[PDB]
Formats: sequence, C-alpha cells, structure tokens
Amino acid sequence: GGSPVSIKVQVPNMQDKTEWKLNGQVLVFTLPLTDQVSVIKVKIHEATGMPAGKQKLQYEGIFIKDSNSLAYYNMANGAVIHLALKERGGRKK
Repeated sequence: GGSPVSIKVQVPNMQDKTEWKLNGQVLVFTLPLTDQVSVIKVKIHEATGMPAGKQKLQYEGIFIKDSNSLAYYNMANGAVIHLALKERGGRKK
C-alpha cells in the first residue's frame, strides 16, 4: 500500500490571534500515503497548539479534505499542505 512520505504544512500567518504560533512556517512530518490528511491537522496542534477542529486543508492551492488520503492527492516526499484558519460553517458562493 501507500508508504510513509514527507509532508509539510504551510501554516497561516496568524501569530497575534490568540496564543498559538502561526507565522507562515512549514511543519514537516512523515506519514503513509494511506493516512487521511486528517492526521496532518493533529500535527499542527502539536507544532502550534491550534486545535484540528479549526483548520483548513489545502495542497498546492487545492482545498483538500481531512477524509482524503495523501495518495488520493498524489502527495509525496516534500509535499506542502497550506493550512488556513477555518472555524465557521462557511457559506454559499
């Protein structure tokens, strides 16, 4: 199946919001391509203290889901997941 690969997280630029440390940085980790992107959200919560319940997943500018896996988005060693603040229910276009 999917092997472990390096995945980065392009954190948002929000260092003055509350208590976390979001400064546009990248957080790298190693996870199997079969691990749903939802794993990444946890990795930021350790690297910044921001809970996964309020994070937006993106890969190369593509809004990915937490239920999708890295293999589904063709991600591999050196991939970059842009994190954004998302705490609201959103809205129609």
